[PDB]
Amino acid sequence: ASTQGISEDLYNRLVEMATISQAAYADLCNIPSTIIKGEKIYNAQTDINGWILRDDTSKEIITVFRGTGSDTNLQLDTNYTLTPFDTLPQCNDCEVHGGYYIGWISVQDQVESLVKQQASQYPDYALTVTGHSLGASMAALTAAQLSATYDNVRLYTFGEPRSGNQAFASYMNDAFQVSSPETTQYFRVTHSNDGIPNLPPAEQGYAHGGVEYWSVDPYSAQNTFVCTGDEVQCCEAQGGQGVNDAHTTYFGMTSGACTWV
Ligand SMILES: *[C@@H]1O[C@H](CO)[C@@H](O)[C@H](O)[C@H]1NC(C)=O
Ligand SMILES: COc1cc(/C=C/C(=O)O)ccc1O
Ligand SMILES: COc1cc(/C=C/C(=O)O)ccc1O
Repeated sequence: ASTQGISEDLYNRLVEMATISQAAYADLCNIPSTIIKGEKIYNAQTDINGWILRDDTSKEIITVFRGTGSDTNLQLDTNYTLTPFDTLPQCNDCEVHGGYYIGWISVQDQVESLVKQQASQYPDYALTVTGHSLGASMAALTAAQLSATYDNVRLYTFGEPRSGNQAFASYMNDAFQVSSPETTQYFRVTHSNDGIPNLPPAEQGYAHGGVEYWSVDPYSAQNTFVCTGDEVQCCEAQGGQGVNDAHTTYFGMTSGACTWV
């Protein structure tokens, strides 16, 4: 289906996670007041940047990754070789985008130790992972690993590439209850004709998982669509090309601009 309209509560949640993702490009400018900032995640070889955060009000530990912000990150973006996802031996025949797998391995020990430290102290909190574009694929690989280790794992992505093959997409669909929009814990958000959700091309053995939430302009709850099933539809049907204007700006927030309250 491609169903018009979402609730005000869900729209507010998508805008909150988009704000965190776009603020990750400018040292977390103007993130919600309900959030305590924890340790920085960083690797010098890959230039992967992220943070661990905590929202006591909503009882969640949030991990965010920045998208592309350097020449080194652009090199990762264009390594389209599929690589076995050996992080999860139980993910049968799962393969991931080769550049993003290097990025994930380069920060894995930091992410896992910092998440363990928070989860051990707040064992009833949910774990949420988010990011934009390259940061969205970093979030997907991270959330897959956490889902095998913890309860109540959630994933909000914005302008996400195809992160791996169909086996990886179906593992995520099962682990995140994607079979209904009423149960999903994986919200794969897209905007208008963003070109990045069309890369790598599906013909190279790549696939998306999750429920797609497609924001059409002008943006609002009533002009966001819920997209499920195998038909080409929503953002992917628009056939946008590459890094374009729609890619940069989600719910009126441009990466790193700090124009939000
Ligand atoms: C692409 O990434 C994979 C790991 O996921 C790596 O083994 C391979 O050598 C990379 N390709 C290049 C050209 O660096
Ligand atoms: C998956 O393919 C690509 C992804 C990006 C990501 C851009 C960003 O994080 O801004 C750029 C070029 C690509 O070919
Ligand atoms: C030009 O102004 C508008 C256009 C739309 C169109 C919605 C769509 O076709 O999906 C919605 C609200 C507006 O204020």
